[PDB]
Amino acid sequence: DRIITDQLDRKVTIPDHINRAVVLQHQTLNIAVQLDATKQIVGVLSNWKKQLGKNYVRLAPELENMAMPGDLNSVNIESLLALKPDVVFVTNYAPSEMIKQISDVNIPVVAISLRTGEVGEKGKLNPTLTDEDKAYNDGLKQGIELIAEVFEKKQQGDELVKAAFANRKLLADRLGDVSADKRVRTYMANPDLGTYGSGKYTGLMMEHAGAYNVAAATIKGFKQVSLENVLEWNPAVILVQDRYPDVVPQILNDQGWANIQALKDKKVFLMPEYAKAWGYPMPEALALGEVWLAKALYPQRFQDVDLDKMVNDYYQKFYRTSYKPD
Ligand code: MOO
Repeated sequence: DRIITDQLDRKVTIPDHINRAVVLQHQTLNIAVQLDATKQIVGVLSNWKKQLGKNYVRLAPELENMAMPGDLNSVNIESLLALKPDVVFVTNYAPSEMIKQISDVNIPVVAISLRTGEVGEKGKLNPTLTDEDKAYNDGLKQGIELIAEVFEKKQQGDELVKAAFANRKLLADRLGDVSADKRVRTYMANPDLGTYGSGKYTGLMMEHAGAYNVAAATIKGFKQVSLENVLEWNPAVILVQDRYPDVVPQILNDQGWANIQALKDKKVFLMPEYAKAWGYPMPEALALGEVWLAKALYPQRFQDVDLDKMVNDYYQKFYRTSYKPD
């Protein structure tokens, strides 16, 4: 057996090889797909299509007939035992009762947060972080490393970490003169007036591409806000996650939103599939997503940056297919 330390700082003993993992978190699932580890998985969170988007199955068709013995915050132990799993990956904020259900039937559990940060916050859905940039940078690298070790994908893990961060220098250099008063005020609109505030990767993706998350000063993590909040914030640009494409026509056809600066300016954009401004960092969101948003908002600073090729090279390497725009 092997002992690892997971992202809740739990020491976990696992078999020397894993071939029957159950992955109850979409972030770790997308990593495992990019580590070419799916033949070693036999169940996944039951809300995988919602959380990954309806087109995710294109990149991992093997997910379609995958068993679903739990989701992010619940598990069905009788369904889970029939799969004969050798490990379950859970999200960092999985309730203690759920982790205990799985530990009580002697199946190892590995909690993934993709964040370091303050120890007392490691289990919290919406953390308070004194250095969120460092916590998410180091946490994405530590997380990818951990998932790759469990699946014995070390070399591809190392390549995935190096790819995630390969463009950060370009953006730091090209956008280093953007002052706080000029940074582009941007808002992430999720279904049902949901947004992300502080302690999340969303605002980091915006910062690295010369923008600022208008909600992050007053909202903590992922919350439902009111229409009045968004009118007050009056963002210049509204972004929608690719997995929730219905949110764009919703906003565009909603008279209550019409006087917001982004509406008036026709700056309501569905982000690409790779450009995940999610509450958790994903390697493609750093590598490709931040470059997309930087080019969208400062096109005249990036004309030499062939993003189509960057995206193709990345997709052929980690998803073993081309990118397909929707
Ligand atoms: O799907 Mo998330 O919780 O926005 O990373």
